Amino acid sequence: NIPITGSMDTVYSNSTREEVFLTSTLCLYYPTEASTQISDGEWKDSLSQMFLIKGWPTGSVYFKEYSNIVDFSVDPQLYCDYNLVLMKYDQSLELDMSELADLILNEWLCNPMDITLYYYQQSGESNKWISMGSSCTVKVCPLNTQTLGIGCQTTNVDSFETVAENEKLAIVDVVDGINHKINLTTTTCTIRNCKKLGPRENVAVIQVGGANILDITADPTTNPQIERMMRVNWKRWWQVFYTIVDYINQIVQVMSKRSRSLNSAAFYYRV
Amino acid sequence: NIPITGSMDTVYSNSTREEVFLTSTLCLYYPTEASTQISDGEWKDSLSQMFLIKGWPTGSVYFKEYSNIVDFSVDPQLYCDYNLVLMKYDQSLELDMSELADLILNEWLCNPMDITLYYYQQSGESNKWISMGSSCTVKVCPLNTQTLGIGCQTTNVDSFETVAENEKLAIVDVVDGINHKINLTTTTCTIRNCKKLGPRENVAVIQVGGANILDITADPTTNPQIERMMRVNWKRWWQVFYTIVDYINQIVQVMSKRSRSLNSAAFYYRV
Amino acid sequence: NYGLNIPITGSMDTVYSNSTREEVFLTSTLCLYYPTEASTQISDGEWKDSLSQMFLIKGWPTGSVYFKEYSNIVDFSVDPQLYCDYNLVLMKYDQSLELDMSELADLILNEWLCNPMDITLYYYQQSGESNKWISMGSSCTVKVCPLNTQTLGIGCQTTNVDSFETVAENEKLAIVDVVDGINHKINLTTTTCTIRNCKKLGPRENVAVIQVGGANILDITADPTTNPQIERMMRVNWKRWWQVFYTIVDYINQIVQVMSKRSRSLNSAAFYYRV
Amino acid sequence: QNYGLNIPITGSMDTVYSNSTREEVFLTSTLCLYYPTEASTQISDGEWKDSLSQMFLIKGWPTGSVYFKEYSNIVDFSVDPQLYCDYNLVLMKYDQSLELDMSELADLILNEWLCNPMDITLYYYQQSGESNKWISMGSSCTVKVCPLNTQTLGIGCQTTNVDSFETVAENEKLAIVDVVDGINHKINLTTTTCTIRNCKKLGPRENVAVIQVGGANILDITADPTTNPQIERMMRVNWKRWWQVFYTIVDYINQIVQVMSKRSRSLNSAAFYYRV
Ligand SMILES: *[C@@H]1O[C@H](CO)[C@@H](O[C@@H]2O[C@H](CO)[C@@H](O[C@@H]3O[C@H](CO)[C@@H](O)[C@H](O)[C@@H]3O)[C@H](O)[C@H]2NC(C)=O)[C@H](O)[C@H]1NC(C)=O
Ligand SMILES: *[C@@H]1O[C@H](CO)[C@@H](O)[C@H](O)[C@H]1NC(C)=O
Ligand SMILES: *[C@@H]1O[C@H](CO)[C@@H](O)[C@H](O)[C@H]1NC(C)=O
Ligand SMILES: *[C@@H]1O[C@H](CO)[C@@H](O)[C@H](O)[C@H]1NC(C)=O
Ligand SMILES: *[C@@H]1O[C@H](CO)[C@@H](O)[C@H](O)[C@H]1NC(C)=O
Ligand SMILES: *[C@@H]1O[C@H](CO)[C@@H](O)[C@H](O)[C@H]1NC(C)=O
Ligand SMILES: *[C@@H]1O[C@H](CO)[C@@H](O)[C@H](O)[C@H]1NC(C)=O
Ligand SMILES: *[C@@H]1O[C@H](CO)[C@@H](O)[C@H](O)[C@H]1NC(C)=O
Ligand SMILES: [Ca+2]
Ligand SMILES: [Ca+2]
Ligand SMILES: [Ca+2]
Ligand SMILES: [Ca+2]
Ligand SMILES: [Ca+2]
Ligand SMILES: [Ca+2]
Ligand SMILES: [Ca+2]
Ligand SMILES: [Ca+2]
Ligand SMILES: [Ca+2]
Ligand SMILES: [Ca+2]
Ligand SMILES: [Ca+2]
Ligand SMILES: [Ca+2]
Ligand SMILES: [Ca+2]
Ligand SMILES: [Ca+2]
Ligand SMILES: [Ca+2]
Ligand SMILES: [Ca+2]
Repeated sequence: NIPITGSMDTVYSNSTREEVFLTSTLCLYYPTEASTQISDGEWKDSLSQMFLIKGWPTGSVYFKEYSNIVDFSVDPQLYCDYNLVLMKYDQSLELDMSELADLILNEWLCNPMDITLYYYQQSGESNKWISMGSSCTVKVCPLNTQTLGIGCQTTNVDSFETVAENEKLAIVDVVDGINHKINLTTTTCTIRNCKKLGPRENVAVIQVGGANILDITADPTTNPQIERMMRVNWKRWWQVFYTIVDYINQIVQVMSKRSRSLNSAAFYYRV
Repeated sequence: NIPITGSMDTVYSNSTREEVFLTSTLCLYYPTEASTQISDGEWKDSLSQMFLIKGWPTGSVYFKEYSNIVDFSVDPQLYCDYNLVLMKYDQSLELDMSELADLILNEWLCNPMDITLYYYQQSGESNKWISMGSSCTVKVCPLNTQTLGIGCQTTNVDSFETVAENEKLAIVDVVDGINHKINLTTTTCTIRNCKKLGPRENVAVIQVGGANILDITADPTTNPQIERMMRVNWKRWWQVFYTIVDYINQIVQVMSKRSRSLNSAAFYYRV
Repeated sequence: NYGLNIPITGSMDTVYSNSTREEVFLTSTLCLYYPTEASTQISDGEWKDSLSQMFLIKGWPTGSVYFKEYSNIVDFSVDPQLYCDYNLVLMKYDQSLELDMSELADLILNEWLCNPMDITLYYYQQSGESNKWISMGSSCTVKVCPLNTQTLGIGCQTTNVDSFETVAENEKLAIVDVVDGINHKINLTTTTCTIRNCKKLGPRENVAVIQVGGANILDITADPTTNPQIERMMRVNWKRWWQVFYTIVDYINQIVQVMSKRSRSLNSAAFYYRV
Repeated sequence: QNYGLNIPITGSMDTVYSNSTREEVFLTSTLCLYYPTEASTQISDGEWKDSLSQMFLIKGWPTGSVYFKEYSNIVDFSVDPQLYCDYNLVLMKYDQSLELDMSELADLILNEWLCNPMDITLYYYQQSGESNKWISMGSSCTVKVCPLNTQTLGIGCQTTNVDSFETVAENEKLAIVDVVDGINHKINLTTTTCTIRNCKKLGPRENVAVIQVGGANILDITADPTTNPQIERMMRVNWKRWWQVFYTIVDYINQIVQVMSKRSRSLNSAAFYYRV
């Protein structure tokens, strides 16, 4: 990063809202029960026409339905330029909802893990292991300096310490600085060693249900309410979508253009 | 575009080949008979590795099969950042190959036509009508200033002068200045009035078979040869792919990044 | 040691003059290479004598003109020996021979330096864009298997030749290119077909390839981007071999004016075998 | 690099060249031994190539830097002898009555010949001068020459009666035939099995050294009768055992290579004259 000098007297520039609405795309990820309750199917076209009033051209809005939160957690591709994630809260899904929110909101640099050969440590605070799949049950057996289990026997998977069971997505943090042996169902689930970089400006999460419960920061001490974790009450999905459409300017104002020299190619819905 | 002054003694910048290969995607479009002759199926991954040797990241190369030339001709969507189009020449497909090459190689600004109602002229030299679908059969009837057909009755479609039949794609040019009544088979084909902007520098077409026959310029007088219309003799598709991979530096150098502000969203494959 | 390091200073105003002499042969020699189709259609056998008699009036003394007769393009591609000084090669175009004609043209029109390749023992690479592998013989089936850095075949198992990848099958001549900098394990029928690691020096200009038939299809440069039109890549249009030979004889002064007797080699081979 | 031009080279005479030191040619070049098959038969072995390569390594030549190209016998090797190699040694075993065949083979592989083709059934030929010969190579060459006077009428021979021709060689796999320089000749030889080429002699070939293993000095390579030079590359050694001969060659290989030199035509310096 080179320095960029700037005066403190230059006049504020005009509003760039129209430029960004003409140049960018918005995409909404909502659960299937939304469409089920709406009981329609001209509704995507109607909402596109409705967005056109707020100033998003006809092709700018992309509605990507997903089955439900736990099933969408498994490797979410956010094919867009401004991402909204409607997220219906149900009791006992708190941790999984938080996991998904952390995953998409935060920028991660992930490396493959070969569970069958190497025992993996965690470098520090920012490192986690993310396991995604149809059913991930990661079991961890910590190891000594001589590679012998403590609280576990390295060859008896039954004595291992389970930290996730049958979960589509698990973000495990273990004690940093200790080698571990992992048992995860290699045919089903894929585990990656990831480091949390800064935040992802592209995505916003609209919790639809209950109290302020999302905790992106795995640290117990800090529980910061980030601006992109919006929340709203609901009884009717039509009311939720009308709320979003009416207040779309505020939402995209909260979000901001993504900035990262990525290396993994993937499909994007850009103009 | 505002003026851009420049000095004639600026030192040449360092090469950007590494940067562009690190921040772009190469985008191969090959016929299905290619893979059938290959008789393999790790070959996509193997070619990705052989591209990684040349410099591209592991996922930056995207392979897209297509059925055959006309079936690709209908709706060419180039879902990626540097497009190479392998194109096997066989006899009697000269004009459809040329039509496809022209359509992908030039930028078109274009909009629909409601054939059943209006009469349509053509603005000038750079204004064609592009018909795409399962089976296009344009049948045109020129009119007079009095709105009576010449060589054709305005009502009797049987007297209309057909200018293409049963083609998946047709880039039809008619006399520029005469109101034409069109019949086209609305079910299995759609016709859109299109105007030709500057070149689409993002694509490059590699004719695999025999001699130079592509004539993208519909004008008889001019038959220019463009750097992006490559031609390579062949007997084995493995040899074709190996030549392309080895000389990819030359190909991407010949090709340039796109420059056109689109008003439409689409699925690109970027990094 | 021809002192090929010091510059030669010319002058830009003096003069247009004559070339003195050179005493290694009484005069240059012209040298046709035609297919047997020509003889069969001509249906003669004093015709070489007649063609020599007609070159004599063009100004070529008797012993200077020689004729060579190859079976066809593929059978000439194997070890094309140019035993001679001004070589013309009449290549009758036929459909599906486009790549083979291009192979032969790229072979003879350019000056190759070839090393041996012991396929059974070692893997091989390609140093740069100018380095090809040239395989010749009665029948070549070059199956390659590229290996990663760890000497593990990618897309192929080095122990199973069936998984190897056939870049060219059953060819009399194959100028095969593979991705540069990657080791390859090669497999070809060593009894019948041999292979060589050949780098491309500059162009050879004894040879004029006269495509007798169709359109401009010769692509000597393996680069897909470039497709140059060399002056020696001639293309004439034909109905009858008498007309073809008569055109060559009539215009032979231009044919040799566009060539150079200098770039000639001791041995008649199409490459310099450097062991 | 200014190829294809004769441009003079000026050079100081009193230059120290204290940097100049011995060049280790063997670290890069490739030695290349040709021996008769009876050598192998007497040796009665089959890792002797390996043993000699190991001994060459101990002299200094890398493992892959020595080739052993067997040849059946002198006559069968004489036909189209192609020495595509970087330092050729040829162990010619001498037998009585093979004097001229050894001499002509040695001439062929010691002198660089520039060869034009010939069409015997179409043209008459005359040798330009001292440096020109006709090289006839094949399974069995039988050259019959009919000299022709100015009126194209044969002398000592009828132009049509091949039988009256004057045989200059018969049943020879190699024949460097020299005739009167300045006389047109009509040639006759068995075109299917033997080829003949009009060959000028350029300078010497320095890539090749010929160890005569047997008798006295008989190699008169110069077709002139007056001059009988002894080129240093025409080496000679007595013998009673092929193992002894091979050990001698391996022991003294450095001196042999000093006698030899890099092929002049092979270098880039000869790029546009007659490069090979
Ligand atoms: C982490 O722990 C699980 C729990 O055991 C491991 O599952 C085990 O996987 C192996 C290989 O897939 C199974 O081996 C099987 O053995 C039977 C006979 O014992 C044989 O018929 C099969 O062909 C196969 O070899 C093993 O049964 C299976 N264990 C259980 C309880 O089903 C898992 O492999 C561990 N993770 C890693 C990375 O090894
Ligand atoms: C910015 O806003 C002011 C006030 O509305 C307007 O006068 C000006 O033209 C705007 N800037 C541009 C570039 O249009
Ligand atoms: C500058 O160019 C040189 C080429 O010699 C290259 O090695 C170097 O990496 C380049 N530096 C940058 C920053 O691109
Ligand atoms: C074209 O003509 C056919 C036959 O008269 C008719 O069925 C079809 O509807 C016509 N299409 C249009 C667009 O007029
Ligand atoms: C050079 O060649 C031409 C060819 O016609 C000849 O007329 C001329 O006399 C020659 N030069 C000299 C100095 O004779
Ligand atoms: C080529 O492959 C065949 C099997 O198809 C094998 O028998 C042969 O030895 C291989 N050639 C070489 C030189 O290894
Ligand atoms: C050796 O030294 C001389 C002068 O001392 C110099 O001209 C020459 O270039 C040097 N050559 C080498 C190979 O060092
Ligand atoms: C050599 O002589 C024989 C004997 O008559 C003859 O048949 C043959 O044609 C002669 N060779 C040539 C090249 O004419
Ligand atoms: Ca335990
Ligand atoms: Ca979870
Ligand atoms: Ca941790
Ligand atoms: Ca927390
Ligand atoms: Ca078409
Ligand atoms: Ca009509
Ligand atoms: Ca027009
Ligand atoms: Ca044209
Ligand atoms: Ca394979
Ligand atoms: Ca071939
Ligand atoms: Ca190559
Ligand atoms: Ca080319
Ligand atoms: Ca003899
Ligand atoms: Ca006689
Ligand atoms: Ca003589
Ligand atoms: Ca003598």
